[PDB]
Amino acid sequence: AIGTWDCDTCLVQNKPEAVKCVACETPKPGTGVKR
Ligand SMILES: [Zn+2]
Repeated sequence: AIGTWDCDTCLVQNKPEAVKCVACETPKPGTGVKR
């Protein structure tokens, strides 16, 4: 797993340290592959 993900619900990127997006606090689903 890369360990990094971007939030497309509000165009905001989050780093591995993040947990819940600041603008909308995304659940941060755990997915091995983004695609
Ligand atoms: Zn977001």
